[PDB]
Amino acid sequence: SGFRKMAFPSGKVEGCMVQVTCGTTTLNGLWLDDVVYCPRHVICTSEDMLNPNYEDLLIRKSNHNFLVQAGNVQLRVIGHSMQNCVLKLKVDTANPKTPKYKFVRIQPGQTFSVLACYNGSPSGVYQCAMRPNFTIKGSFLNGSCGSVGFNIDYDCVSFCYMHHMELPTGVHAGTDLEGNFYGPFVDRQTAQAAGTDTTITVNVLAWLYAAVINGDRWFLNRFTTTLNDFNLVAMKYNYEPLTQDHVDILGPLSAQTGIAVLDMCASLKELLQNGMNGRTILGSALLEDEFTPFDVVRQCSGVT
Amino acid sequence: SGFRKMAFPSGKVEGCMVQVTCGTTTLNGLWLDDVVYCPRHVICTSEDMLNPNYEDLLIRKSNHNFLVQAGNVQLRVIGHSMQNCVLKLKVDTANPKTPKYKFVRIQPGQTFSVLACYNGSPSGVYQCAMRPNFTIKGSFLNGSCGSVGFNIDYDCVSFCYMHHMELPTGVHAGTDLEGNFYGPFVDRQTAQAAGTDTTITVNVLAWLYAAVINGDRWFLNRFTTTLNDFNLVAMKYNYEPLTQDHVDILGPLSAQTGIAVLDMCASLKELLQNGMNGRTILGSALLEDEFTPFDVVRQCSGVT
Ligand SMILES: Cc1ccncc1NC(=O)Cc1cc(Cl)cc(O[C@@H]2CC(=O)N2)c1
Ligand SMILES: Cc1ccncc1NC(=O)Cc1cc(Cl)cc(O[C@@H]2CC(=O)N2)c1
Repeated sequence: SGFRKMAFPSGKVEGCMVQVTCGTTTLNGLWLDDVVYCPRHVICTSEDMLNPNYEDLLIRKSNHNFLVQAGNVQLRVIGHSMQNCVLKLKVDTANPKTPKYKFVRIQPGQTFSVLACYNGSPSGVYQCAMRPNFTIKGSFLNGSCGSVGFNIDYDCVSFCYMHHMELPTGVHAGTDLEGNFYGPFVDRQTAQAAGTDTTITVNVLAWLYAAVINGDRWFLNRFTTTLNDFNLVAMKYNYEPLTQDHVDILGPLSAQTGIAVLDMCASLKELLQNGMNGRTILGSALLEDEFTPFDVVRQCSGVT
Repeated sequence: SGFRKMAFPSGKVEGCMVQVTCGTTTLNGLWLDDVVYCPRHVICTSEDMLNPNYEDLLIRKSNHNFLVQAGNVQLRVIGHSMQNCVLKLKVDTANPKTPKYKFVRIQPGQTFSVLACYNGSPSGVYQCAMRPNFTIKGSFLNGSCGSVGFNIDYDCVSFCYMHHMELPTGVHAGTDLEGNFYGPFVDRQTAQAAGTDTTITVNVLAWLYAAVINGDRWFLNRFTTTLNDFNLVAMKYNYEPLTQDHVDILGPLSAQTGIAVLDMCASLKELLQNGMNGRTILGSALLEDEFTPFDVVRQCSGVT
């Protein structure tokens, strides 16, 4: 029993973190096989960030200008290329610590662990969700660019995020490992605003199932609702519309607790309309939406 | 910017997790040098847990009855001894992955990362605090016994916790790596209750400093207070009495924000007396007490 915002063990990812320096700028790179991936804004000076032409900027750069350092050893760069917003630095040595890996583009609402790094050194690990507005509410400072987001399936690490920038709102934006930004963000120091961030309804419900499994049942009521009636309430509170696919994904949790999804929706409806009344759920005074139904099942069953 | 319940990177600890089996029971062990540490209740059957005499139970056990497995390889046990509530199984092979390590007994209010494990395999990592009542609000299931709590100082891992049991209240209890339980708990399946759990005032204040550093300043008021006046309020709300040592430890955070500790105490006083009024602080609707002043400084500065 107990329910925590749990991250994946970070060891397989620590063994991939490297430091990439280009002139004055130092950020993190991800070393898998003989390639180091990092944000392409490593080649920019503070003046270049206002309106960078990365193709022109990369032309004034050669393999020897990219300093890659893994621990205390220098990696020799034999190739460089830009793929969307990431630079791929081909090095002469394959990472002996490269785990089984995949590059995946995650969906909004899905979760992942972040290994925050500075100077190619991991400082901490936390669990995040890709927000419906394609931002992440992370914890990153200057130097954290190149820090990655990932998931682990037994021995396979799926890299899903690379940190590039913080918006003036304090939320974070970045790319998949192919350099494509999540959301409308561009790697340029210009006013960029994150759209309306909605609450991931299927995740809140999964967390309400986690609460029931862990003894917190005060919010369970004698009511039920329908998908349409619940969604009228969800829209009012800027919650993602619940679909039959979401009801389906909640299925295993509904089967374990014996509480129909629409019955849980009715509890959520009353919690939205009436608030918590000073009460808590899993030690939280607000509705948590950063646990997918998969995270709940795996934490509440014990998947290693 | 951004503030998350961040855990230490777990790689150095994953390289130490092993599986210890004794008859029917399987739990986790910690392999450092040629010694595997695990909870001594691994030798108990379900009938033994009601009133175990570990000295007598250990006498019916020989080195060959303790199955230690690191990954897919079996470790040969050449010695066994009980040190308080932990068994130390001397193996013939030193862990080639043993990091620089220390065994420390942490103080209540201090934080640490937990690497939850099952069958010697890490499943997740989260940040915890040793509660003033010496319990931890963790996330552990059956098989998680032997999972450890730790801190990292650059390259040195300080092991501070080994998970042993869950209380009927859903909170967790365990020992330091010398087998001494934190709190009055005994490793016996008998009704054990955790005393009153108070809020770690110095940690809430440190988190209020983290909030100010990250833009959340709504709670800052035009008032001040004294240590004695604040502590009258803290006692009412089951908060730890704030001492001059706590004021001292808050010093670097007070210097960064330019907000005197007693001014922050006055904001906390009003938040305790009036609540949040539907507002949030660092995305939380309640006062968070699981970040020490050290955690705040290190997260808000970027210590790797
Ligand atoms: C300092 C820090 C803290 C946490 N995480 C990241 C950083 N770094 C940056 O954000 C630097 C940067 C890189 C790019 Cl590619 C674009 C930038 O401008 C965006 C546009 C907008 O809004 N801000 C800024
Ligand atoms: C099942 C599980 C889930 C999470 N973490 C741990 C466990 N395991 C246990 O708790 C087994 C156990 C070991 C001991 Cl040494 C004493 C025990 O009785 C205490 C006394 C009281 O209260 N409960 C029970």
